[PDB]
Amino acid sequence: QVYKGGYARPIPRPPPFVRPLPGGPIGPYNGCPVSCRGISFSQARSCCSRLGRCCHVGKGYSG
Repeated sequence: QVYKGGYARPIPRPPPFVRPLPGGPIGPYNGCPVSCRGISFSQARSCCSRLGRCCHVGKGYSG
């Protein structure tokens, strides 16, 4: 059929892009205690960049 750029509304100009709203999973603080205890070295490193938690894990000589 022919192209109709005005169904009912004359010159129906569409709106521009709009800022969406991400929800995310519920209960994000369920695997990263502030004490940084009970987690692997790589696990603690991951939470530091994920929520700024456990960023100074490990200090001084060990073993």
